[PDB]
Amino acid sequence: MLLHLIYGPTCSGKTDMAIQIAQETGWPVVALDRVQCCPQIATGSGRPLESELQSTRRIYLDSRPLTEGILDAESAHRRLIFEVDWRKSEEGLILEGGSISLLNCMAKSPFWRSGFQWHVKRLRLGDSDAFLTRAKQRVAEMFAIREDRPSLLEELAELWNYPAARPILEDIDGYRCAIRFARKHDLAISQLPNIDAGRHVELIEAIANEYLEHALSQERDFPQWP
Repeated sequence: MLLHLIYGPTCSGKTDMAIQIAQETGWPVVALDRVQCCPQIATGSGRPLESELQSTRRIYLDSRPLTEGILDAESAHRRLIFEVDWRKSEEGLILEGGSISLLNCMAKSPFWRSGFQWHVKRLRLGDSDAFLTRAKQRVAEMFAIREDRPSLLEELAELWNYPAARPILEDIDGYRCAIRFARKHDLAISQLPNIDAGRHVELIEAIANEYLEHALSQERDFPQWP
C-alpha cells in the first residue's frame, strides 16, 4: 500500500493537489493537521468547502470541541497510525497537511519505516512577496460571507461567548491576529464583521503576515523526508 505524502507550508495549494490525486484515484486524503480537527473553526483552520471537495474523501484525526483543546501532538500521531493502519488492505492513501509536530513524529517513528511505499512531495515557501499575494486571496476567501459556511470572523464571533475558548483562539494562527487587531482598534470581536472597507484591508493584510510567519517556521522546522 502506497502513501502519497504531501506536505509543506501553509499555502502551497496542498489540499487542491490532494483533491486532484484523490479524484483521479478514488483514495481518501487523511489531513495531517491538528488544528483542523475542530470543526467549529472549519473555515478559519482552513478545511475546504464541501463543494471544493469534489465528492472525494477528506479524513480528520478526530473531531472535537475547541474547548477540549487542540488535539495534542502525540495523540494525533497514535490516531494517524490507526487511521492508516486499519485501511492497510486498500490500494493507497493520500496524506496531506502542514502539522510540524505530526511530521516529525512520522519522521522519528518506527511505524512508518516499513510496510508501504511512498511518493513524497514537498512544497517550499517561494518568495515572500508572492506568498502574501496568495495568503491575502486565501484570507479574503475565509472572510467571504456564504450560505453554506460561517466565515472566519463569525466562527470567532459565536465562539467568543464561551470564555474557555479565548486562550485557545488566541493561540491558533489567523484568530490571534483577529483579536490582537480588534483590541488594537478598540472594537469587540462581535463587530469585526462590519469593519468598514478601509480597515478591512489591514486586517486582511495582517493575517496574510501572520500566516507568512508561520509558513516561515514550518519551513525551518519541517523535517526532510528519507
